[PDB]
Amino acid sequence: SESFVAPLEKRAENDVPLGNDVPIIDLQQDHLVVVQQITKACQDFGLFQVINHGLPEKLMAETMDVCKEFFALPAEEKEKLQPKGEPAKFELPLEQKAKLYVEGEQAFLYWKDTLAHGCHPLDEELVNSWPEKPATYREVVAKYSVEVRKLTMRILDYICEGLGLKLGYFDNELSQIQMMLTNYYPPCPDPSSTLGSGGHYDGNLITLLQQNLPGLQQLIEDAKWIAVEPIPTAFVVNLGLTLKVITNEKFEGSIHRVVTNPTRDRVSIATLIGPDYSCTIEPAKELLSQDNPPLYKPYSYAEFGEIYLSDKSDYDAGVKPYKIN
Ligand SMILES: CN1[C@@H]2CC[C@H]1C[C@@H](OC(=O)[C@H](CO)c1ccccc1)C2
Ligand SMILES: O=C(O)CCC(=O)C(=O)O
Ligand SMILES: [Fe+2]
Ligand SMILES: [Sr+2]
Ligand SMILES: [Sr+2]
Repeated sequence: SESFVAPLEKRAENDVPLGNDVPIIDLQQDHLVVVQQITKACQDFGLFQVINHGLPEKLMAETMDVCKEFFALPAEEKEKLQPKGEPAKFELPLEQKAKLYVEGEQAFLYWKDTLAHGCHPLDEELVNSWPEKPATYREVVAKYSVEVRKLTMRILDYICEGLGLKLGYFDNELSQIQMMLTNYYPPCPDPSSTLGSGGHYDGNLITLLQQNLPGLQQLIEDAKWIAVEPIPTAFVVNLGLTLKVITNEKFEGSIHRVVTNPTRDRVSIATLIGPDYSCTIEPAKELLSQDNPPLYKPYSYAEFGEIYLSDKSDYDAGVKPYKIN
């Protein structure tokens, strides 16, 4: 279908090499070693994996199971999450009730269905707006949401120590939105022409990604793409464009994409943590000086969000209007 054909320059080459230099960070090393290894990965790559991360492996497996079970539901059930008979778009206002979403660039569509909902804070109103089926989705994903948030806040405090910010710097308005995106990539008859997910930064602060199958790729120097090895019991940590700005580019944001597969489907679980739409984003004043002048002026997260979700002329189109010095 023409609707899914990516522009020639954005098409993935067939043989992308494994990223052997993707850091795999054991969180059960000594505290300072973990801080140093995370700091180095954040400065150099903006993407790393965490293992022995304290989130139950059984819960990771049960969550991947119920997410796969959701995408196996019949059309009559999935229609209940399609407002006015079609998938929702990633556009503001981005509601926290569960919806199925379509995504692309303005023009082609990504070879992807995404279930998305808010996860924080957990109350009856929010969980009652989640999928009704499968029966155990709400029970399992409520537990998963809380555990992934706990691990994310641990990683943000490692990041604080690495940067020389006070512990809890991000335990406020900067992390108040937790969007869980369950991504379904069905088999594609022509992977040479399509993308599961176009190249992007995550616009938010930090993302934890759970995957068990290949398809995730990262952009490194000289327009080189590498493959991010799936470790089913690990989380991939992607630093967002918001953290790039707050660290005044001391940290890299992760530019990543997902390629399609001709033979098998793939489910990934992305937990996108970041600011409320009411937030003002700027480089952390604590880190600035005459030697480290701010590279961004303060901006509205809502204003950024509208650009980020619409303009894909460049990976950092969202923050281009706010660049200074
Ligand atoms: C693959 N796409 C990318 C990343 C996830 C998915 C959907 C969209 O990202 C979002 O909708 C997030 C939700 O927090 C967002 C929204 C406004 C500002 C900052 C971040 C773009
Ligand atoms: O499916 C994946 O591995 C990546 C998902 C993603 O990048 C996203 O949802 O933002
Ligand atoms: Fe992403
Ligand atoms: Sr429909
Ligand atoms: Sr309901």
